[PDB]
Amino acid sequence: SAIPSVFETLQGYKVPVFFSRYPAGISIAAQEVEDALRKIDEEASEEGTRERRRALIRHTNPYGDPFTICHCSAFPDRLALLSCLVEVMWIHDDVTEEMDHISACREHDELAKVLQLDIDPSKFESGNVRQKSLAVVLRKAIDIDPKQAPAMIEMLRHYLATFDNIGGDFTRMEEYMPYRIANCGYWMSSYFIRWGMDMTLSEEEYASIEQFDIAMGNVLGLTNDYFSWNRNGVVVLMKEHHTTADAAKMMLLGVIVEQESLAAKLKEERLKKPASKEILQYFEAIELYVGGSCYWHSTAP
Amino acid sequence: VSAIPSVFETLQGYKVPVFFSRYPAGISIAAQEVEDALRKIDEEASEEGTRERRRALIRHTNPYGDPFTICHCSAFPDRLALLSCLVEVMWIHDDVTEEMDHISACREHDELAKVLQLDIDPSKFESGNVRQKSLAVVLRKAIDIDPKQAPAMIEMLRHYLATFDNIGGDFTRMEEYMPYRIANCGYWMSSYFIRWGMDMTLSEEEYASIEQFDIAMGNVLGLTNDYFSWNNGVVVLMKEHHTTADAAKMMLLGVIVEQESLAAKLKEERLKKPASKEILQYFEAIELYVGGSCYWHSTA
Repeated sequence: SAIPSVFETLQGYKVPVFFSRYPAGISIAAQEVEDALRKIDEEASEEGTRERRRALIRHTNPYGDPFTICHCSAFPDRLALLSCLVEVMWIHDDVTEEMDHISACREHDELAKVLQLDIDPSKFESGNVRQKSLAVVLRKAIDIDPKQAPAMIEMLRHYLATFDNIGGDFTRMEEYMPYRIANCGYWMSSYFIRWGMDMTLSEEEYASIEQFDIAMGNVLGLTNDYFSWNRNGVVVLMKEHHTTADAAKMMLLGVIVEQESLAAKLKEERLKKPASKEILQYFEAIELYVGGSCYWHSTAP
Repeated sequence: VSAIPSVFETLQGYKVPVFFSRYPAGISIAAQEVEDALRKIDEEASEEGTRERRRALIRHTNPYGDPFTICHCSAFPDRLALLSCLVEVMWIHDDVTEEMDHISACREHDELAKVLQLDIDPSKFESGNVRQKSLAVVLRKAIDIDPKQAPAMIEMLRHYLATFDNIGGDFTRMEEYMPYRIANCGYWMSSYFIRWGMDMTLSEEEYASIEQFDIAMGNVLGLTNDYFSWNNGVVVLMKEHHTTADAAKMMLLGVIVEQESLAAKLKEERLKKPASKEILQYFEAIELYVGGSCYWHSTA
C-alpha cells in the first residue's frame, strides 16, 4: 500500500447487494469523525427541517458512515475537516434540491460568498446557518494547509458555479453522464481524496489519468443513481431507448460495471509507464472511494 | 477456511479488467495432466479437418488456462481427468449438432444416448461415430471409479441430451429464454460434475433447500457465456425491448450482475439455518465454477 495505515478493510463480499470490483475500508478515526459530523449537522441545519432529517438518515447506517468509509484513506485530522466541510455542501444540496431553479441558483451564489482565502467566520453571524458553518470549517481547512487553500477554494467556487447549472431534463446518457459527474460532487470529493492524504498531482500527472478519473466519476454518480431509484440515469435511459424502468435499471447496472472495467483498463494502460508514488496513492485511494461508496449504498437501510 | 479439497491455487481476477464476477477463480494443481488427457480425447472424438476439431483446439488454447482445470479446479485430480474428458465429448457433440438442422441434431442426440447405459460395453460401439466411441470408453471409466453414483450420473447425462437442445425456434422474452439457456449451456451437467468431482452428493432435501440459489448461478453461467460470445441473450433482449445491440448488451450485463447478487442473497438466506458440510462444500465449489467461467471467458 502507498497510503498510511489509517483504515481497516471491509469484507464487501459479505454484502449480496454490493457489486463493485473496488475495495472498501473504514477509517480508524470513524468514531471521532461521526461525532464531528453530528455537531456540524446540529449547527448547519435547523431543528425540525427536512434537511436536518436527511442529514440524520445520512449518518445512521449501522455499517458505517459515508465519510469514514469513502474517505477512509485520509489522515484523521484532515478527514474530520473535509468530512464536515463536504457535509455542509451536502446539507446545502438537500436544501436547494427542493427549490425552484431560480431560488436554488441564488442560494448557491449566497453560499459562495463564504469561499474566500481571507475568510473571517465572525463576519457571517448574520447569515444563514450553512454560510456560518461553512465559514468556520473552511477557515480551519485553510489553516491546516495554506499552500493548498487557493486550489481548494477554486474547486469549491467551481463546484457551486457548475454542479447544478442545468435548465432541464436529459434524454441521452452522452449528455447526462458528464453533467452527473459534476452534479454528484465527484470533482469536489476526489479533490478531497488527494487533500485528505496531504498530496497533490502535477498537471502532467493528472492529465495522464484524466480518462481514468472520468470513468471512476461515472461509476460514482451512476451507482448513486442505481441505488436511489429504489434526475436519474434510469429515466435518461428509459427516454433514450424507450424501455420500461426495469429494463433501463438493468442497462444502467451494465453501464456502471463496464465503466468499472474501463477504469481498470485505463489504470493498467497508465501503469505501463513509470508512475510516481502520488499516482499510485491516488489510484488506491480513489478505488477505496468508489468501492466504499458502493458499499455504503449497498448497506444503507 | 476452505471446505473443499486443497487441489487448486487461487487466481487473481482483479488483474483482468474485463473480469467482472464477484465469485473467485482457481486452477487445478493437476492442470497439465488433465489438459494432456483432453488433447488426447479431442484427437479421438473429433475428426481432423472438421469444424468441431478446430473449435476443440480453440477451447483448449487460452494461455490463461483451460476451461476444465479452472472451472472444475475443486475436483479431486483423478476424477477431474475423467469428468473433463466426458464433458468434453459432450461439448464436441454440442458443436457438431449446432451446425445441423434441429431434426438432424435431435437424431444425433438419440444416437449418442445409446451409449449412456450402466452396463455399457465400449467394444460394442467400435463401429459407431467417434463421439459414441469415445464417450463409451470414458463413461465406462467414470462408472467404474464410482459405481454408487453411476446411476445418478447416467440419469443426468440422459436428461441433458433429452432437454438441452429441444428448441429449433426463437425466443422473444428472457422469462422463457433464461430457463432454456441454463439447460442449453450444460449447467445441470457441469454442476452435477462439480459435486461428483468432489466425491460427494446433496440429499433431496439438501438440494431443494438451495435450488433457487442454484438456478441463479446457472443463469449467471450461461448468460455470461452469451455476454462474451456476442462480439444469445443479447438478441432476446433486443427483440423483447426493441433496442440496439449495444443497449441490449448492457442490459444483459446488468441481468448477470443482478443474478450474481441474487445468488449471494439466496446463499445468505440458506445460511441462516443449519447447513451440512455437503451444503458448504457445494457453495464454495460452485462459486469457483461460476467465477472461473467468467475468468476463462474474460481472458480467452
